Amino acid sequence: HGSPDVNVAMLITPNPTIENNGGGFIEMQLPPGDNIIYVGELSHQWFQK
Amino acid sequence: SRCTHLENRDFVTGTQGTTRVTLVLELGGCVTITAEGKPSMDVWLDAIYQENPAKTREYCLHAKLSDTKVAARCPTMGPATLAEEHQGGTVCKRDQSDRGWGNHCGLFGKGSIVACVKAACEAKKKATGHVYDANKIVYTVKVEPHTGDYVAANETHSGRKTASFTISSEKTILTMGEYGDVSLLCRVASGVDLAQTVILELDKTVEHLPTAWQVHRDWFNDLALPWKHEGAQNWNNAERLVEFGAPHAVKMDVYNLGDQTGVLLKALAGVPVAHIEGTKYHLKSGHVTCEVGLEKLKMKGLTYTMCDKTKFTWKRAPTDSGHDTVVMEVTFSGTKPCRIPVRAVAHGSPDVNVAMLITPNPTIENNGGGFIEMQLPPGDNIIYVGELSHQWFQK
Amino acid sequence: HGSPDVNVAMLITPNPTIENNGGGFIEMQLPPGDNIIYVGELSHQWFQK
Repeated sequence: HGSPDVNVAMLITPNPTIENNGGGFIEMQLPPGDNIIYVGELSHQWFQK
Repeated sequence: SRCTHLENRDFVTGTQGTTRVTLVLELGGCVTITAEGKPSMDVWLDAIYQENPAKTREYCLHAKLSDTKVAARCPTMGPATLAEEHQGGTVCKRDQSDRGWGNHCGLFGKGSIVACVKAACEAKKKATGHVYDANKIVYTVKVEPHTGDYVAANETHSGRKTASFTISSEKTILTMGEYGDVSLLCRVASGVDLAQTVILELDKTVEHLPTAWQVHRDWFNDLALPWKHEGAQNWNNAERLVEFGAPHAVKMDVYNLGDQTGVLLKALAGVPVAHIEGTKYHLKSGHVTCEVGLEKLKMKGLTYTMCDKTKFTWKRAPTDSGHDTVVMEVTFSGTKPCRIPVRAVAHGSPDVNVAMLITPNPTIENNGGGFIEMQLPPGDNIIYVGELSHQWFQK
Repeated sequence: HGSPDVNVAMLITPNPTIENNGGGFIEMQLPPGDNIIYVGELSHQWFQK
């Protein structure tokens, strides 16, 4: 929250993709505090910890 | 936004992770809640009242006296008596008058005399007290989403919702139109203690007076006026408004102390007013703490394209809100719906956006949008709504 | 009031029942303070003391 330029997401799921019959589940780690998760233009507030 | 209508306004802000917010709402106040990724909300305690509270005593402010009767006996004839001396609803005084041949007695001496009057109360001259039951008192809370539409105080915002709370029903879930659901947990037990409160009512139909007062129970119970229970036929201590003159021969005058309303009103100056609306007895001052759940709220218009930067004009130029924020309203002549490209820069630094928006994701809908409230740093700034600009000196 | 999970009613009337031609009167003891009495979904506020 406040620094829209720095990506702070550490992905556990490798190269997330939407296959013809799968994909979509993502697991990631975020730093403590208020963050906003973006999947393209889709967004979600997230307070970590 | 409703909160912009009053001077008493607070701003509550939830940061990253903040999903719940605890507020202390006060009658006459208003709270603007803002939170990252959530549409902003205006919340306020609107009323505190109880319908048909229990009545304690009724007091009489102006006695209506009638049917004065006097009985007198000569010095050797024994006690004077009247049937009224034993009836309720009469005030009597027994005394002795000087008698002799001049007023037809055989002896010159003291003779028994008794005078009585029927005592009632003038129509609409009562002062009645009412007491609250914490279990029946209702607290009304209103919520209004920030929709980018400005509505004046005499107008009704279509998105405003109302929630009522009693001690036995502390939680409500409200559906804020397309913004999602908001949960409200307000605890009436956290409200005003009413043990020593009495709502005093005179004649609520009098035009140049408040309809009620909030007074202390001990003061009310000590009023030196005739009193009775609602429903009772007669008054206790009616003698408090009646005086008897010294007797002379076979007569004794009865005096009425007049209307005590003026006397009471002097005592009531400086006492807080209350209000009665039909059967509802309202407090005009009070507070309650609520917990607001924001997790189910969603913003509107995030996937619209940006509005054409060339089609904005000012309907209401930027103006000081009185809450250290700037309010304004734009008109858009392009195709709707779309996101409004708003920003502001400090004079001399065109690269840094310094605008902190109160209004969430400003958009021009097919039939709304355009009102924006923001905060700017002190000094000279320039507000931009696309290519539309406006100078603004903050402070 | 505030603890909907704990039953605080101490019944004087044993196994209250509605018979074909009787039942319905109940006498109970409650702890001091604000309580809510429930007879199924029927409820009633009760301040004890």
